[PDB]
Amino acid sequence: SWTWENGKWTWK
Repeated sequence: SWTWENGKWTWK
């Protein structure tokens, strides 16, 4: 899934 952080997406 994707990770939303402070207006930013992080893949993993």
